[PDB]
Amino acid sequence: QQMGRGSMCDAFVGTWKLVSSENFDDYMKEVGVGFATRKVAGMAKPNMIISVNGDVITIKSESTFKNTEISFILGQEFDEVTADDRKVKSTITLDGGVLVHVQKWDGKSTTIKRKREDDKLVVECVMKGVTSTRVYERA
Ligand SMILES: COc1ccc(CCC(=O)O)cc1
Repeated sequence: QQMGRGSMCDAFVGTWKLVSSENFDDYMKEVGVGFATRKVAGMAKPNMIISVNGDVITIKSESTFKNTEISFILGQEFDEVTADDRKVKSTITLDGGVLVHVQKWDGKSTTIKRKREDDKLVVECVMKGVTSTRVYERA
């Protein structure tokens, strides 16, 4: 093998730590997360590790609430067990410079967008009319 080329998704690669969150409780309520799970999930300050190997992107969340890991190819649906224990069908695409992650379950949908802004990685979680913004910094 040879050394492969970079990609635009390289802007997301690295080790990230959650530094702020807004409206996450309301997001989780809109998603249907129960009280005890919401309270514990809302305290977490995960690290998030993003890596790329060929076509495969891996997003690992290391958390005091729940450790999750997804590996995927852009545009190709996969099964995901979310930190709050939903079993969802997920598709992640790159639209411009934004990773757009759609999760489908039980006739419901939620979208998680991930975008670089200055030195941060901003995550916006959307369920119907409810948005949560989560900001990560380099660890
Ligand atoms: C409730 O557990 C969750 C659900 C959604 C997320 C997406 C936002 C993020 O990764 O910071 C994280 C933890």
